[PDB]
Amino acid sequence: QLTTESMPFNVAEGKEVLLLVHNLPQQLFGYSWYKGERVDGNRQIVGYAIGTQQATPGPANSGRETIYPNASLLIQNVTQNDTGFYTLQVIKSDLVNEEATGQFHVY
Amino acid sequence: QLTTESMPFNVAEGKEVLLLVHNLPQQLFGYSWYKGERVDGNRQIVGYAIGTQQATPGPANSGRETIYPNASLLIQNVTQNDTGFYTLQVIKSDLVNEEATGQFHVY
Ligand SMILES: *[C@@H]1O[C@H](CO)[C@@H](O)[C@H](O)[C@H]1NC(C)=O
Ligand SMILES: *[C@@H]1O[C@H](CO)[C@@H](O)[C@H](O)[C@H]1NC(C)=O
Ligand SMILES: *[C@@H]1O[C@H](CO)[C@@H](O)[C@H](O)[C@H]1NC(C)=O
Repeated sequence: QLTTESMPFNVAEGKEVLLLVHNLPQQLFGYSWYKGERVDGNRQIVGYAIGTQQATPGPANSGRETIYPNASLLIQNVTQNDTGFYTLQVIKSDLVNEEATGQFHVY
Repeated sequence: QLTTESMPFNVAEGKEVLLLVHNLPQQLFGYSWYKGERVDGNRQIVGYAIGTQQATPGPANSGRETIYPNASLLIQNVTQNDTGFYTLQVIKSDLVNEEATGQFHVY
């Protein structure tokens, strides 16, 4: 049910892309975004804690990424290296968590 | 830094194994264990929420697994099909999370 949608899916080099998030579970503690197809701390872009309303960069943050309170992710000034897969994890209040994988293509 | 240790590493069929967790981070929301080498909600054994002090089974829970408040995981009555990889994820309060993959061998 949890899914992502890239706006736009095909992104011109140097422009921006917004990863929209649909069907968020109801009771959430926070969000974590990753580069790639896997939840992997070594590739985490950002973590967002809902109660403190706080965004914290992970190792893959480049200074171009913004996360919003509804879990959408904005990436500015995209490069060819940003192309491909991104994985969102949402942390539910029972710690039985959910993932969704999105994608965009820079040309 | 976060590591697991199988106690014992070689486990006789039908006996039990305790996955000890070392180097846990200080500020945490909870823990999640998975069967396999990936964080994947479809293979989640258990989620443990520190604030409500509650364990919640995931799809891979079989009734044989117990998680402790220090994140250690006890699996009773192992079979040869249980051998291999298990993954712990620790959810930090800033949502910059950490993983460790452990392993044991059933003989
Ligand atoms: C994106 O690139 C433009 C043009 O170089 C620059 O003005 C802007 O600050 C950049 N944005 C970020 C977040 O670095
Ligand atoms: C999430 O919030 C952003 C920023 O306000 C907004 O642009 C976007 O439409 C929202 N997402 C959804 C699915 O409504
Ligand atoms: C975690 O708690 C369990 C149960 O009290 C204990 O057996 C185990 O030794 C603990 N793990 C560590 C690393 O202290």
